[PDB]
Amino acid sequence: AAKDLLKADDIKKALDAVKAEGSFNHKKFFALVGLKAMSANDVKKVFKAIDADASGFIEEEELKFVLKSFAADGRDLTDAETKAFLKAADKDGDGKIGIDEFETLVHEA
Ligand SMILES: [Ca+2]
Ligand SMILES: [Ca+2]
Repeated sequence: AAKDLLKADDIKKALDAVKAEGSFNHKKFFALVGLKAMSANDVKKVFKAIDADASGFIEEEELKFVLKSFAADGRDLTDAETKAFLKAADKDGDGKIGIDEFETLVHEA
């Protein structure tokens, strides 16, 4: 459901930059899409979407399908690509990326 909030071309540039099988980075991808500077409000709303299960948290499984809201079958993480997002979005090593953690990494991307 984040397709209406964004763009379009912004999703075609980030995915075209990481479509490879292991070329995803979390900083270059989100940096191109535009979430880096969207508005903390519409950002907490972007995360609310990343939370595919409704646990106010981004779990590793969501990280794999993190691009489903932008494309139902858009990017499909390769596993190693998921080990990058998790090791780049989790610092406390809790296995869960809350908002401040998510809106902090997405904005600093
Ligand atoms: Ca979750
Ligand atoms: Ca965390």
